[PDB]
Amino acid sequence: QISVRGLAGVENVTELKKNFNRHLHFTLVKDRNVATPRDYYFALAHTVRDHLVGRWIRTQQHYYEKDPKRIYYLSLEFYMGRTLQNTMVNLALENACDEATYQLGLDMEELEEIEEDAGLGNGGLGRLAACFLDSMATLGLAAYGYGIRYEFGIFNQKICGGWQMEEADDWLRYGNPWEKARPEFTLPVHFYGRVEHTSQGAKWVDTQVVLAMPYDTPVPGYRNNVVNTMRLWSAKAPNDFNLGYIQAVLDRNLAENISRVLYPNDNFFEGKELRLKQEYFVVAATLQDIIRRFKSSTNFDAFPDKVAIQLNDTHPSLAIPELMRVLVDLERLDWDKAWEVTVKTCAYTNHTVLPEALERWPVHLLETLLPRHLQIIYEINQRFLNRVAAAFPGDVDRLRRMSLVEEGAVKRINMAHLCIAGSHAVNGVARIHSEILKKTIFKDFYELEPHKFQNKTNGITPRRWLVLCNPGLAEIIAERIGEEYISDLDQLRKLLSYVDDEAFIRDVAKVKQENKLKFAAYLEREYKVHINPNSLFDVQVKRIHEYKRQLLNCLHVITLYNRIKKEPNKFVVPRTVMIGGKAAPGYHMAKMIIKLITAIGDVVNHDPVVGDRLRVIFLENYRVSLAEKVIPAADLSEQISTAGTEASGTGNMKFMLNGALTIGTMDGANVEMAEEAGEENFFIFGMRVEDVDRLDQRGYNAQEYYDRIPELRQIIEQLSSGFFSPKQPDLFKDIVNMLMHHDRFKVFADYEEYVKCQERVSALYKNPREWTRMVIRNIATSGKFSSDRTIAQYAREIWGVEPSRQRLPA
Amino acid sequence: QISVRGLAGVENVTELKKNFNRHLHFTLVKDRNVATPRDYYFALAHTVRDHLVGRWIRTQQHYYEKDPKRIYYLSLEFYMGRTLQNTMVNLALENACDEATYQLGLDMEELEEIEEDAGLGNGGLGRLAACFLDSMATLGLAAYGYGIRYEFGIFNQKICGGWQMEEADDWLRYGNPWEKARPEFTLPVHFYGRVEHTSQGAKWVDTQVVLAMPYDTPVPGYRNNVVNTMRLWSAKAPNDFNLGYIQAVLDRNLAENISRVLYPNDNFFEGKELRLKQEYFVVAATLQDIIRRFKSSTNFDAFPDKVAIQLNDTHPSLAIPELMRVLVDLERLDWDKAWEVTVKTCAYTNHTVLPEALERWPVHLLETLLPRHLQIIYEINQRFLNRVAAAFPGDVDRLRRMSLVEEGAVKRINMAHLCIAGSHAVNGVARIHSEILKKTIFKDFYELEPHKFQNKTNGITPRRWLVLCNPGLAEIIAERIGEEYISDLDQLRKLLSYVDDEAFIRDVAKVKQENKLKFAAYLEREYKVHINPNSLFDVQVKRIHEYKRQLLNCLHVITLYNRIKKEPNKFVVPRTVMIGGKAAPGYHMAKMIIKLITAIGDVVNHDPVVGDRLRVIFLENYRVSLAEKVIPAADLSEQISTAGTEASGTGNMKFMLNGALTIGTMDGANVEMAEEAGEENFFIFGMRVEDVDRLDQRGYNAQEYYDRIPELRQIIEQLSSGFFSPKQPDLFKDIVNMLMHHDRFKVFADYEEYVKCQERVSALYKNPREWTRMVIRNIATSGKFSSDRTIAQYAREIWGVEPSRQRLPA
Ligand SMILES: Cc1cn([C@@H]2O[C@H](CO)[C@@H](O)[C@H](O)[C@H]2O)c(=O)[nH]c1=O
Ligand SMILES: Cc1cn([C@@H]2O[C@H](CO)[C@@H](O)[C@H](O)[C@H]2O)c(=O)[nH]c1=O
Ligand SMILES: Cc1cn([C@@H]2O[C@H](CO)[C@@H](O)[C@H](O)[C@H]2O)c(=O)[nH]c1=O
Ligand SMILES: Cc1cn([C@@H]2O[C@H](CO)[C@@H](O)[C@H](O)[C@H]2O)c(=O)[nH]c1=O
Ligand SMILES: *Cc1c(COP(=O)(O)O)cnc(C)c1O
Ligand SMILES: *Cc1c(COP(=O)(O)O)cnc(C)c1O
Repeated sequence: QISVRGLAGVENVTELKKNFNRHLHFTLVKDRNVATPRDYYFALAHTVRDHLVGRWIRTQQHYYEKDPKRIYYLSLEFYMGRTLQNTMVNLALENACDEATYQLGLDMEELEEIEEDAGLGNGGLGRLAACFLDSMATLGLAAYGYGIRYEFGIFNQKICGGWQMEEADDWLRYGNPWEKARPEFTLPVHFYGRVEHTSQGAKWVDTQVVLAMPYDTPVPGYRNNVVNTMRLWSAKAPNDFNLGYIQAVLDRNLAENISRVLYPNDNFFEGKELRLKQEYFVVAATLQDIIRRFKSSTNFDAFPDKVAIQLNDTHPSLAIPELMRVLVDLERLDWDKAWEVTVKTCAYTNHTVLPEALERWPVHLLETLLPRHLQIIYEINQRFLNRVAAAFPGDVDRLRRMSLVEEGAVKRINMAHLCIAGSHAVNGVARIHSEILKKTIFKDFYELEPHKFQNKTNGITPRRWLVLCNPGLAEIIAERIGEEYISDLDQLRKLLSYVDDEAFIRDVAKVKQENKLKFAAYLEREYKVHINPNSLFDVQVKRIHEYKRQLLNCLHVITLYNRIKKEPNKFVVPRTVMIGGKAAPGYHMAKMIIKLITAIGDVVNHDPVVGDRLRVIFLENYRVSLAEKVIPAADLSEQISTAGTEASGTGNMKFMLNGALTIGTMDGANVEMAEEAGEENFFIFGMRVEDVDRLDQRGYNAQEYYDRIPELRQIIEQLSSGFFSPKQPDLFKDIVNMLMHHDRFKVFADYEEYVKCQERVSALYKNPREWTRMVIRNIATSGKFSSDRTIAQYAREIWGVEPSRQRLPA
Repeated sequence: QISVRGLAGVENVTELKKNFNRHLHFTLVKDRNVATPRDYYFALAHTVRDHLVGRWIRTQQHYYEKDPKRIYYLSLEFYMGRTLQNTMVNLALENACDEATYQLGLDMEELEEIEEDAGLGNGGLGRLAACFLDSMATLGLAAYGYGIRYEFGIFNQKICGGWQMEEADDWLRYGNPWEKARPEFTLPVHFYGRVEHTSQGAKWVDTQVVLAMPYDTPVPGYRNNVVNTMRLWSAKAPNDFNLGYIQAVLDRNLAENISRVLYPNDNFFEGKELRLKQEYFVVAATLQDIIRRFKSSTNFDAFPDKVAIQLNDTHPSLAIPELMRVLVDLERLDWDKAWEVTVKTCAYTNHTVLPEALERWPVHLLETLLPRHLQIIYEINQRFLNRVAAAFPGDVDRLRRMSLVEEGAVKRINMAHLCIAGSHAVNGVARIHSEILKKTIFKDFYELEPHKFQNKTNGITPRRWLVLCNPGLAEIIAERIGEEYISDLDQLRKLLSYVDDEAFIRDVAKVKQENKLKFAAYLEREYKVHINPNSLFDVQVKRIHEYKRQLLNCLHVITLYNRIKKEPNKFVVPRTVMIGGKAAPGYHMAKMIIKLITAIGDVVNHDPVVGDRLRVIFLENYRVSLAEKVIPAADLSEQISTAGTEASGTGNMKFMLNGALTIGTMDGANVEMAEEAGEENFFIFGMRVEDVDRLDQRGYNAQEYYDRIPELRQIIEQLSSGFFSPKQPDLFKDIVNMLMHHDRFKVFADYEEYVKCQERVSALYKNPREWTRMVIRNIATSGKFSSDRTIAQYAREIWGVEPSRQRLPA
């Protein structure tokens, strides 16, 4: 059909068809008379999977032969989404499979919709790991992703009566064709017990054992025949576990609960024991696997030359003391030598400055669950503080500020401090974020070891986020500059010479319209809701959180509604406001925000006077697969976090690459995006980080804005009086109270400039040609945000390895 | 290699090899450089499995087309054992696979030892179901086995310090290549709730729902291209289950625990709630599946003409009231019509007369868990008793004796009475057992409905129990009479004309010697224990239970030991006494018996004076795979249960078919075996059922035997004084006390005749030629004990269907 989707050769199509029929028969044990669409999806999945195996086996054999330095990316989250289309894209099998299935009388798109998302993540942090795996494979790095195979991923979100309802994500119900269980590589992990100090060294004894069984999933690079591995551990009880008889067998669940479910929190630390067990479980199994592979290549001096461990936030921070435990207690290295190896091996990536999101574990928890690790952490702290004391003699407050151990009600271990002390590199995820780290929360550390601090601006993979989800745009682009940009996104800059090209301007606008039509149809198909495809698609999709300020968006929507009701026969650019995202189960304010959004829609969407000029829709169950549908259809991307709170953001990059203009604050990567495209091509508004600090020093008083802005006052009175909740007048009292008395994110402070900026957006939308030319300027300068660029920087500046675009013999 | 193992054609061997390499690559994702023996086993299993699929699909399509009457065998146990070799045997692929693997540089026998036993049963009852499935497929019956897919089967038995230790049987750890999950056919099962009586009919509401997911396993008939299905249900929690959030997800285990583990009791009823849930779970899911298939063929009058439900004991007895519930409550049939259909559809098989083994559920349990079923059971009882009252006016005691409801401390439901009332056929499993049923426990029922009572003597499949485990014997037999006997065991009678054939006598004896050498080697391989292959192999393998009297065997062993110590230089036929079997975890006396056996061995096996003249070995972890090894190597089969307690026995039949002579009581099938071979060719001893009754009427006093038998007295004094337990003098006080004061099984009463009979056995063993001729007379008359004969009788006399030996086009 389209160029970028590969060739549909005569031989290959014939081959695909026979293997499809083979799997349907032998693998699924069905015939065309009883097979259902799901049966067909699996037949196709196994057929495509077969094409991965050969490359997968030789890639791993290749690394064994050449023995390059290995990169281990440790993360408690891998937000993978669907795998079928992505695999076809990277193997250049899309058109061939589309043709083969077509000839078999099947619609491949219909089959792709049957696959369950691998929702092993919460949002940005988990998606970043997924994009990174893709880029590492595309750049020929010998990388391995290590995590946990959660039986239940992020919950499926249902909206009932305008409220969020959660239901288990039983994603493995029908089986996972992509994974390969490797029970032969099962490893033991220890918990509890006590420490015994003998003649030579300490010993961790009387521990409870839980087995870690690995499941391997292939990670194909883009058309380079490289297939890396993502290894996820599953918890298994030993067979002598607890060994009345029946009860002993049933109690095995206690041990296996470790890999049962993903904690649904985003940017919020919950110090639960089960979460701590998950963190140590992944770290303990992974390190044994790493050391085993290292020895199968005694000389731990070369360990840092053959191994790089990247910590995705502090979740896997226990890798530092676990590595020390193994080297000191088991391998018998002297402390100093062990510490040198550990620091040169580990690197830490920070993703937030919000205090409530930082991991600070109570000492009594570590004391009971991991007694040996607590001792090692105290020793690390002692030696670290001696260094601080020697560098800043007499600065006693610095000593208490930098300590890994926090004193107070209950003593806690600051995992971020542990990571900085035990890593040779610490990085932020966007320039402004990395600078804030050095000026605020990690200032003392930066002054002690300035060389450790770096920046690695985030990125997204252009395979899934352009070619896969927006083939139409990928096609018209390839028509002008070729296909090389797919693995070298900087080439998009060549599109600048087409900004005045009437043919291109028309094609870009046509693709957007088609995407919007397709999405508008989807909304009626699976959700039954009518929308006007000619309206401006205003969307904000991301997890629900006060710092992301979905509430500011709500204030604007209500403002637009009140303005229409005031002057009904006045023309206004039609808009479809879409907001989607999940709220953590115990995050009350976040759940109230969801209810507010649906409540607004209930009023706005049924007001005769408004007509099709304004619609407010809440996108249910936002996840990777849904993102791939709504992002290509967006006109306006809402990135309005309070300046200084969104470390980077990545959804913002996905919208920019897909033809949507951005309205946002100078926060996270928004700053670099505007810098790349030019501020004139971005809709920037609101307080800058410096402005927020000035307001805090002075004291934020929301009452002042309420008193000076009539339109704002009206909205607050509508909320308090029950205008949006007739049957429950005080339903939103908590929201009004927070906004008026304890809003940490200054929603009112950016209200005026936001509304004004939104007016400028509507003004531009009225001029199709100029709107599209600005879009072209954005797409053309989005190259810097490819995760390929990000990974190349990690490789050269942190891991010490050179990326490669060389194909492997298939 | 050998004839009965099929042809090793040039084309097929080449084909097998390429498919083996294909699976190793694509399925297991490995190469010859990293593949382990387990990897090779799986490659072979998938290769053989492929040969089953084609036949499996067409067999099921065949039944759909011809729509014959369907046979549903409901059982909570299916003791399948290994599947690889059995599949090769039934498909005539053994020699081809042996050659193909040989050419690949692999030893197939070594690979077969890697497969885990599917130990979804406890013993005889579970093994009978497995043999039956095999015979039903071989006889072309449209049969389906329905049970539960236990995550953990019968526990693995370890012997530590002479004591039984139990460990979880994690048989699915490495995956099960034979099964095929069918999540698309998942069905809901209800529990708890309450009954609501509305205008039209009652309704079961407010129930808790548990999903039943089916897993299908193919059951190949012997070389007839028929492949039936064994469908096992697995418990799954609904996704809205219990829907803090984390806890709700973890609590899903509560619902899924239903299919977690097999209750390890044998001939003993344990009224636990979880067991009741398992029983209803299998019945509820199965009946919905049956009705669904029936409708896809409104006219329930023809239901009995298209469906037959066989209840393996009372475990699935809830099928009777569940069928009534569906027909009355859901289909809206009038009670009388529904009852007619139910009775004509159901048939019940009883397997014991021991009071402690009969299921008698407390009403309060049924009341809480299955309120609607309790009501239906009371109604059934009411109408049944009205019939009894009309047939035997004024006989009030008969009414209370026959009631389904037992009064007393706590009211209970007698499930056996429920089964008789709701079934058109009730059968025992051996002639003597079926007669005892009519004269004792079911006497009142027999007098009311004599036509319902039948006998169906048990049998074993000659495929697994001869061809598979003893190819050597199968071969020399085929050499003389051909291969037809494998599916027509009665033909073995032709071997009688060879009883005086010197060549045959020599071959039979040679095969036994080779089997014994192979087993003697195995004992040193996996268990490190030296034994003399020239000694008489005396073995008793079966679950440990007081009624089976392993204790009587122990008394004989000690007697032999004391006699040797008394006259050391006197010649005695060398013996290796082997006893094996598992004890239920909470069966104290059974665990003490195991300890006694190892204790005896500890003394006997290390006494210099005894030498290699006597050895006592306890066969650890007796299971199907071990039975296939030890039975072909046995010389003497111990079947010594107290007359009237072993309903039938099946191990006895396995020994007879494999060339071992039998020493036993006139109990169960032993009676018919001796009748077939001739009492002169059997070693019968002890009390007959009539003798046991006389002793009970008079009162059994063990003291009398102790006072009159010096050798017996000596043994009891050795046990009481600590001769077999130096460090723990009173260790066996419980055993001595039971034997002397409350032995329900009269061990002492059969001691004298047993020892005398054993002397006659030793006398015959000294004459190799005559021992072997008697063996030939046994093998030649074992034809009646083929489960093919048993199933043909069930088909014609109970299910109303004709068996067929017609091949299906492959
Ligand atoms: C799961 C979760 C909870 N919370 C809040 O944490 C506060 C301090 O523990 C509580 O008082 C409040 O009720 C919670 O909704 C958040 O802010 N974000 C979150 O993701
Ligand atoms: C601590 C934390 C950060 N992040 C996000 O990680 C993304 C990838 O680095 C950033 O772009 C985004 O700004 C962050 O808020 C999450 O999603 N969950 C989290 O718990
Ligand atoms: C599991 C089990 C228990 N028991 C006995 O049941 C008796 C009555 O409940 C108990 O007093 C005794 O301690 C048990 O060992 C048996 O006989 N057979 C068995 O299979
Ligand atoms: C009640 C019951 C019977 N049986 C056996 O079933 C076999 C097959 O019918 C018989 O040969 C044998 O005599 C019985 O004791 C068991 O194994 N477990 C049991 O719980
Ligand atoms: C890209 C992505 C995110 C991150 O979006 P932000 O707006 O940066 O928070 C979260 N969820 C999904 C499903 C995503 O695809
Ligand atoms: C045949 C068999 C049984 C039944 O043996 P009996 O002596 O009749 O009780 C029990 N266990 C296994 C493993 C068997 O193969």
